[PDB]
Amino acid sequence: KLPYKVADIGLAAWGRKALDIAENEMPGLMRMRERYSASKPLKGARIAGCLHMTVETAVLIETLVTLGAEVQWSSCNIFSTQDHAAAAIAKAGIPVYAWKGETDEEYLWCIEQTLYFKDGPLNMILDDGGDLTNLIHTKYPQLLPGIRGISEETTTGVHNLYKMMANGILKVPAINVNDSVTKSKFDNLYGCRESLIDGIKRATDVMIAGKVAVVAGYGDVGKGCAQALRGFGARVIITEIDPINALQAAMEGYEVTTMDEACQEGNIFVTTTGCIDIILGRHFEQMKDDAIVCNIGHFDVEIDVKWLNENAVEKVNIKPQVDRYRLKNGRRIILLAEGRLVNLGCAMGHPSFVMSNSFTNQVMAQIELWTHPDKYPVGVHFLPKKLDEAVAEAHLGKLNVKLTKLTEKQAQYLGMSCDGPFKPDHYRY
Amino acid sequence: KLPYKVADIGLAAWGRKALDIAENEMPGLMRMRERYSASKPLKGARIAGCLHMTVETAVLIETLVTLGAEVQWSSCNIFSTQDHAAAAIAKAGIPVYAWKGETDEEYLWCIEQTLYFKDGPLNMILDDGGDLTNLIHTKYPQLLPGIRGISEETTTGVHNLYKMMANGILKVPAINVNDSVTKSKFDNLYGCRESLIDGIKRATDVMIAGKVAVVAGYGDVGKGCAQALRGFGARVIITEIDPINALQAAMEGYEVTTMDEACQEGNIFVTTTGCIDIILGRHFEQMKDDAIVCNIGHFDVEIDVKWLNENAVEKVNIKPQVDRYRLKNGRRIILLAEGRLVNLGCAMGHPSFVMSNSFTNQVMAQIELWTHPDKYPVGVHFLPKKLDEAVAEAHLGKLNVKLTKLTEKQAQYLGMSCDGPFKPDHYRY
Amino acid sequence: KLPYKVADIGLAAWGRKALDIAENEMPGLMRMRERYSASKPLKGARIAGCLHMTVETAVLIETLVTLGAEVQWSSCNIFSTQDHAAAAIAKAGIPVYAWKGETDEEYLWCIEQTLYFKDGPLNMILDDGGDLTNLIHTKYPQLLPGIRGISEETTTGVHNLYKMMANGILKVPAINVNDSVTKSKFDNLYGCRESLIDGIKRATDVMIAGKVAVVAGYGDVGKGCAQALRGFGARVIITEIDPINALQAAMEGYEVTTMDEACQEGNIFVTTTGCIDIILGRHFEQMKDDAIVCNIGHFDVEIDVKWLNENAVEKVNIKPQVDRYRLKNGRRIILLAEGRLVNLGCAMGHPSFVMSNSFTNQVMAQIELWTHPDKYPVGVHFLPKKLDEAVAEAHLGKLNVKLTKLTEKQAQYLGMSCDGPFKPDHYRY
Amino acid sequence: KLPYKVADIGLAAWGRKALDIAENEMPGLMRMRERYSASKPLKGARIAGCLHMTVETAVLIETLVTLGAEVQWSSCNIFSTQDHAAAAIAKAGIPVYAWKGETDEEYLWCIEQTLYFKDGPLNMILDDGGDLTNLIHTKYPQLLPGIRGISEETTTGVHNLYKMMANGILKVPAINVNDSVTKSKFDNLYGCRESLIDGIKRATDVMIAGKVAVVAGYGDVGKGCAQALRGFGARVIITEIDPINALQAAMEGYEVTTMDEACQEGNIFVTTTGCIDIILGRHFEQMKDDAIVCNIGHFDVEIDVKWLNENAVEKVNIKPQVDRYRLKNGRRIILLAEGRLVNLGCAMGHPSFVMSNSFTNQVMAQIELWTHPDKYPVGVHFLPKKLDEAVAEAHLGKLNVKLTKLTEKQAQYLGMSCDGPFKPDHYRY
Ligand SMILES: NC(=O)C1=CN([C@@H]2O[C@H](COP(=O)(O)OP(=O)(O)OC[C@H]3O[C@@H](n4cnc5c(N)ncnc54)[C@H](O)[C@@H]3O)[C@@H](O)[C@H]2O)C=CC1
Ligand SMILES: NC(=O)C1=CN([C@@H]2O[C@H](COP(=O)(O)OP(=O)(O)OC[C@H]3O[C@@H](n4cnc5c(N)ncnc54)[C@H](O)[C@@H]3O)[C@@H](O)[C@H]2O)C=CC1
Ligand SMILES: NC(=O)C1=CN([C@@H]2O[C@H](COP(=O)(O)OP(=O)(O)OC[C@H]3O[C@@H](n4cnc5c(N)ncnc54)[C@H](O)[C@@H]3O)[C@@H](O)[C@H]2O)C=CC1
Ligand SMILES: NC(=O)C1=CN([C@@H]2O[C@H](COP(=O)(O)OP(=O)(O)OC[C@H]3O[C@@H](n4cnc5c(N)ncnc54)[C@H](O)[C@@H]3O)[C@@H](O)[C@H]2O)C=CC1
Ligand SMILES: CNCCNC(=O)CN(CC(=O)N(C)N1Cc2ccccc2C1)c1cc(Cl)ccc1Oc1ccc(Cl)cc1
Ligand SMILES: CNCCNC(=O)CN(CC(=O)N(C)N1Cc2ccccc2C1)c1cc(Cl)ccc1Oc1ccc(Cl)cc1
Ligand SMILES: CNCCNC(=O)CN(CC(=O)N(C)N1Cc2ccccc2C1)c1cc(Cl)ccc1Oc1ccc(Cl)cc1
Ligand SMILES: CNCCNC(=O)CN(CC(=O)N(C)N1Cc2ccccc2C1)c1cc(Cl)ccc1Oc1ccc(Cl)cc1
Repeated sequence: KLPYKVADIGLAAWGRKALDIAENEMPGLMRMRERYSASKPLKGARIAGCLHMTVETAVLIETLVTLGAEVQWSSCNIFSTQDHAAAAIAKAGIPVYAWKGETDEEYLWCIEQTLYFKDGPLNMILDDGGDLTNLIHTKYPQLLPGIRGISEETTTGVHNLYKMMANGILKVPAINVNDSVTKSKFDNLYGCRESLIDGIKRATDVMIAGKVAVVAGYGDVGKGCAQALRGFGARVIITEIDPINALQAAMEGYEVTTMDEACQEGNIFVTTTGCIDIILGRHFEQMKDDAIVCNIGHFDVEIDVKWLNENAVEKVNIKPQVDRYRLKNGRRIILLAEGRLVNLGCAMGHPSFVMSNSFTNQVMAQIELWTHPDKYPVGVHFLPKKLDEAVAEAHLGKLNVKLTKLTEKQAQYLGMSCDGPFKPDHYRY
Repeated sequence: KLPYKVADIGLAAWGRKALDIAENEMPGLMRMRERYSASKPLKGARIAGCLHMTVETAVLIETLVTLGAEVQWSSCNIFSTQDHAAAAIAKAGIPVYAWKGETDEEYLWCIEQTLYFKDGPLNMILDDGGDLTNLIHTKYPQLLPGIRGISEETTTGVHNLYKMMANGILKVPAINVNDSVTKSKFDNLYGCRESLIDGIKRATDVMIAGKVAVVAGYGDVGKGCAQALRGFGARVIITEIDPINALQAAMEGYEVTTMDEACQEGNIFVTTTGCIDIILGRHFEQMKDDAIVCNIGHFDVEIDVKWLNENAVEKVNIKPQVDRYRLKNGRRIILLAEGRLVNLGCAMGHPSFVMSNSFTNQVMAQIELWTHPDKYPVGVHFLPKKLDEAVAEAHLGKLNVKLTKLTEKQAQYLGMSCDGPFKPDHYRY
Repeated sequence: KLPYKVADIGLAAWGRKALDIAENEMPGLMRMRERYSASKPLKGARIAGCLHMTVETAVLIETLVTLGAEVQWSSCNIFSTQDHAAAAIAKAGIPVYAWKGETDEEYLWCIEQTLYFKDGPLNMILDDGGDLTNLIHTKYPQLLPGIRGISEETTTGVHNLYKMMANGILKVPAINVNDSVTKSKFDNLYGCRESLIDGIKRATDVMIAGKVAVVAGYGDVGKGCAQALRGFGARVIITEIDPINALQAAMEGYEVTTMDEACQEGNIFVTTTGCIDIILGRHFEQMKDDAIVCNIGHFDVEIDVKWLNENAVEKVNIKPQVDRYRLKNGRRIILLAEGRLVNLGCAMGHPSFVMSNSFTNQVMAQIELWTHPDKYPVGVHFLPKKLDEAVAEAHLGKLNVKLTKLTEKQAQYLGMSCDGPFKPDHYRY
Repeated sequence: KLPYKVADIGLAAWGRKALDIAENEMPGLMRMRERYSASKPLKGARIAGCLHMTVETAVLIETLVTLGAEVQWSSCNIFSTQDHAAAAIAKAGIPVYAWKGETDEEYLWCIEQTLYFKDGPLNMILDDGGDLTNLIHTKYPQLLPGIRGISEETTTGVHNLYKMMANGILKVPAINVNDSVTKSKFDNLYGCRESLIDGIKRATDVMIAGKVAVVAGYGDVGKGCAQALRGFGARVIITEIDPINALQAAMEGYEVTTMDEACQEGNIFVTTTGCIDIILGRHFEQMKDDAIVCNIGHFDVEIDVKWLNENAVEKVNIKPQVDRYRLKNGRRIILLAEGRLVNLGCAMGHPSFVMSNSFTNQVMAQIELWTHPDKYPVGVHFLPKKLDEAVAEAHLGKLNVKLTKLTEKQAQYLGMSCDGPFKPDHYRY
């Protein structure tokens, strides 16, 4: 068996430098190390993880080991791996099987390499997407009884765990950190607020101010995109199907209309609905010349890119992930990342600090399941709020934020603990 | 039995004028009238309501009557009644017992005058605070079996219902709208965002820009206040005990520190915590000369006003609800609304539009319990999300927002009905 | 001759309290006292001032006396006088002739009472509007040769001084502080940014967020109004005739269209053009029901109020300075301050801090002319930039702003003085 | 004589593609072409231009040719040339001598190749920096009499012209567009507001929100930077030596303190002062670990980069224009663009729209001097306001802004022409 398997393990030094720079932007993970490198709460844990092997992820991996756990890793996407990051981890003596440009077979193979450790099979699952979880349940059920828990941080993964639980397939308790506030806020709102303009600029260097940016959807992703754009002097127009979300947009002074109407006025189009058929041929045919069109929501189903390919009389590539289509009416459309996520194809994805919040959630989930099995029956569970609060608290230091502490008299008055949780479950923040 | 009892019935024309103006700012309620006047969904209902007899409440009252319900009213606070509003309601032929400046005996007496209608006792309760709910359960248990449902819009009322239900005292199904998105956002965040500065201005007419505003708490009230203040050019400093809220404030660029520290720097102080002992004497002794101190949170437990009264060298009234205290150190503290709600004592409370969201929620709850009893066993129930969205949709027309409608293909793709609910119960917005 | 002449000199105590509260918001004037109560740079000066006798103005008056000058005063408007402020000044032993509600004759008479002092005629003119300056040049030219200077802070006054100089009528050097940055920025942008929403709220208490506010003009007044409104969640629409100003608005994300178009969409209308015929009958006839219309620009020539009076089928007064007209089409228009300045009729005018900037400019001008006659030939002169900077610097303390100081090496490098001026004359800020 | 000299003429197609895209972002220039191609206002003109041979400049060049002028070009910086842009210009048949990576001898040689045209010497100078202007006056005085005019858009160029004129060296009428509103606002404020964060992101991809950004200087660059940063959720701290600018920052709610103080708190540092010694070693020794330090002001005199090179324990290159220094205290400083302009070394410079305003100003100046020589005696002249407004109007169409036109009654009332100028020379905007 291979001790690891990466593109080029000689990229380790480069990777190490990147990690040392990333560590400063990932205080939540570092705070965990500072608090648990001694008590080692993950001692005895054999964590098989399936998550984009990136620099940020590497910091997550080394955080787990510092907490006393045995860790074997694989990416959860065949292109997400940053080889110098994978090398660094491999070089550190941690079994990592990942590299940019894997084939479906290799991808599957990589996840299988992480199943058995030096002294036995995994006993913990840290997933992102559910692949690792499905592989075990479908192909290696013999290992389920030996697995103490599963932590999942994606919508897909959680949706999948629910179907499994609904079908009596799930055999391991799973903690969903996708819906924790610290995870969702950063992964959806803040993360995208930081990268949208970044992806659009690197792709076109266009001036934002003075332009009409139509943002389909006003959820967390949409909210952050709208906020970012507004911050640059763009007149943001929102489209929405949810009356509640629409009202929120209206209360911020954003015009809320339909795509069918806005397509005639927007200079920049951003989709964040997570729904199909947002921008279509009839919308394209109405757009102003050189209207920039991009998606930051769901994979590539929001924009009808196929229509552009089948109807444009021209298709000129300006630069990677930036294409300029000319339409039969003579107007050109500038499509980014080929209809895929603009912040991935035209930028570097989420900032490290954002990833720190998501991963510090994975760590919390891992510690919670590993040390409190007795508390979790097979099924999908939300991350305890006190743990979600612990994540945010772990990031306050870096922000040099002085958190106030309730006096015993105040806690009694409020009917809560000095250490929380400070909010009821239904609280929306 | 008096057909009603109001200060001076001759204020009806004035009240009627105020309501007419208010209606245009309360589309949610007007939408209900346009959509239900013909079908009379509240036909047969004998609704007893205990809610501040204001102009806004008046519009809610008449909306209930338009929907076919019989109505008898009383204010839920001895000072909250706007006589002209009550006068208009009384002249319209609706039994209303409320006037500004009631006594405790009169207050109780007013609620009692609403329990019995011309042709029988009430069968529906619309409450704000749980007074009416308690009065009946404790003093009129005999009337409980003929009451179909209860709707409550306040935190106190809801908590109360919970204790009741917990102890087996609750005998009528109740719907909590206090926690609905449309109600909470407008009642907490948007509402205060519109009035905070309005109150401070009327009280002092001071220049906001350039001042350091310390806002204790970053919940919805804090968020709304910090936003309002920042919009005016004031540097906002946040204090918080919850790491999640503190992190959110930090993400918006607000310095988050402790009051013990900010008290030496703030020009304006605003408490929105809902907790006691926020601004104490040790903070006062540190404040800059003429610091403006106000509470827009919990009644009067946030600011230690008692300390001021017992430690200041002077307590000079500047104008109603505005007091300038002089301390031993020679500096003066400008206290607003005597440490009570600044937007109530120094302003006109929540804008009509805000109240519309709260009250339209009430109408929804009333219609739900009256038409679908079968769906509500005795207990505290959250307003179904589909109705919360309907409250929001009802306000989109005035804002002239054009909501998008999912196509069957999109709805099927999204796994939701074209008419909602569009979000899961845990969605935080 | 009367030693003074005010409405009720028994309002002095009340006035004194107001001044003591205002003093904290007028650091620039107080800084002058702290720096010149000893050297008394105005010693020998007999300043006749014609400026709205308000609390803020009172602080200006007492600042001049502290600087060693003899001062006699009159308002520059028959309604601007705040009697308790006038009393305080009278009670202090300073000849003040003003009171709210003067007649044209009394108004004229009041200015004449300030011309001769205990030991001779005035020798300095501190004007606001030019009346005092015209009275002397037209009716008392015999006094011109004995007058050493004139300071003017209004557009009208300065425009007038230019005509006088163009016609060889001006006989005294005049310093124009209307165009100083500290004066203009506060008097136009900041001042109106602070009061617009204040005037609109006190008049209607309407919710700003979610509304479309059309702001005619994007100069300093327009800029501040737009900024204020945007800060509340209103979708601001701008109208402009200047391509440069319009472009600025577009760069901030504001839609810029014509009134002819916006009148169909605005909920709130604010005029700041300083031009006639902004909102007309054809605009009114297109407005949404209860559209709020107000002017914060020029006196009362921007809105065609006369049309409303001559064409409305109804005119209902909601409260002072707030009228609701009903049009033949059935829609109602809510007009504020009868077409006049909304921040004057529905609010308390400019905040004290704003007035502090304008007046600290008058003081600077007064000191400059009185002590440096040799530097000013008859004619209109701009306030030296170093003096304009001195005004801003005088307000930094209150703001607890730590201004950096150029090192000798930096000054030489920049080719400027450690003490300024720091900017060339054409610099726009 | 070479018809031109560019890196690789085979990059023309690429350059042509970039220009086509750029044109849509440079309406000002395209407006000139549409409005003047037929009348050829620059007919007979032999224009020699020395301006960064960029894609944006290319559009300016072709605009000049469309207006009937002959053109020969050279870059005004040995590194600013974008070869593909120069290739397109060369292929279009325009003599252009520029390529990235020139030497000092080549640079000089390139400007010389533009002085003589096929049928005679130049008669018009379009300069950016004053190089071309100096070269001719000092090395080619014989060509001076046949040169009708000069247009300069940089501060250095303008100051230079002033010294020249002062010393009697200037022999050709020159128009300064550096101080026009459209040029200055876009070149200083808007330009940097669009690129600052873009540069910081490409260099570090760091999370802006939650960070403390210290911006030294609050001029237009500082204003734009502070705005951009604040829009991203960063708490902005301002340092200033000018009390007026400092007061403006305070009015927008920015804490204004000294670098000596803020150096201990900033996560990001941005210098925009145009002054030397802003960030010194004593500041560095105080900064938080991994503080990002960058200059977007004056070339490289603002940050003491020499101190870093001589005092750091390490100087590790992270990527081009991004260096991580490690200090004796063990902390690291992330320096961008080696202390030079961050938006140039870590971004793509000013957006095309911004450059359009600068270059459209150039066209205006060229047309003015060529068609109205009689109006310009030898000397430095400001671009007439009416033309500055025309530059702005030329960009309103793309923004799809609908400017309002004064009626004769309004114009007569305002005392101005329906076509402007709409503002006096001292108006600051
Ligand atoms: N690019 C990135 O880095 C990230 C992408 N995402 C993805 O973005 C998508 C949305 O994410 P969130 O904002 O968190 O979800 P959300 O549920 O908060 O927001 C989606 C919003 O789009 C609206 N919407 C749906 N169909 C619409 C339509 N047809 N027209 C107009 N509006 C419509 C919904 O009412 C909803 O409010 C998801 O697919 C999510 O997985 C999430 C985080 C980051
Ligand atoms: N004035 C008005 O018109 C309104 C007043 N309220 C009242 O305002 C209060 C708070 O309401 P929301 O903002 O909705 O609640 P919330 O729970 O959203 O906000 C309260 C926040 O204060 C923070 N906090 C508590 N103790 C603190 C302390 N000692 N120091 C610093 N921060 C502290 C908490 O972490 C919490 O995030 C309640 O009492 C509520 O009933 C609510 C709506 C309107
Ligand atoms: N209410 C108050 O407390 C104050 C009132 N003002 C008054 O407000 C007015 C304007 O003041 P500023 O903003 O300082 O002047 P400004 O000259 O900076 O602004 C006027 C703007 O209105 C635009 N404009 C003119 N006619 C227009 C039209 N017909 N349609 C659309 N836009 C048009 C102009 O292009 C100009 O940019 C003046 O009359 C001034 O005296 C000034 C300060 C305070
Ligand atoms: N990076 C780019 O793309 C651009 C760079 N610039 C350059 O940026 C610099 C400044 O330009 P602007 O903002 O237009 O000038 P400005 O004069 O408007 O701003 C400079 C400001 O820095 C302040 N300042 C000077 N020394 C200071 C010190 N020692 N400490 C704190 N503050 C100090 C001044 O009071 C002044 O307000 C110039 O060198 C200019 O040429 C201009 C446009 C674009
Ligand atoms: C270099 N820093 C990389 C940080 N990113 C990661 O570690 C893993 N991430 C997360 C991420 O950055 N984003 C933007 N996600 C959040 C999300 C939620 C829901 C649906 C889609 C997405 C996309 C991630 C996710 C996906 Cl689908 C694909 C690649 C990913 O990693 C990289 C790797 C290299 C680069 Cl140059 C950029 C990104
Ligand atoms: C004149 N417009 C009146 C609109 N207001 C109403 O109808 C009833 N309201 C609601 C309200 O305006 N606010 C600000 N609430 C929301 C809230 C939630 C939780 C705790 C405290 C509060 C205070 C309300 C509530 C309370 Cl406790 C006391 C009085 C009230 O009415 C008035 C009546 C007259 C005037 Cl001049 C102003 C207000
Ligand atoms: C109570 N604080 C009063 C502060 N105000 C003053 O001292 C004198 N001011 C200045 C002022 O507040 N504004 C808003 N100006 C600026 C301006 C510039 C150009 C054209 C019109 C205006 C109106 C002023 C000007 C005019 Cl025209 C009429 C009255 C004035 O005083 C008062 C007096 C009482 C009250 Cl309750 C409010 C205001
Ligand atoms: C690719 N887009 C290029 C647009 N830029 C240009 O055309 C010429 N510009 C202007 C510019 O973009 N900026 C940011 N200036 C404005 C300014 C004013 C005062 C002092 C310094 C500066 C820097 C410009 C100026 C200078 Cl000093 C050096 C290079 C320049 O061009 C490029 C060329 C290639 C690239 Cl990849 C980026 C920029």
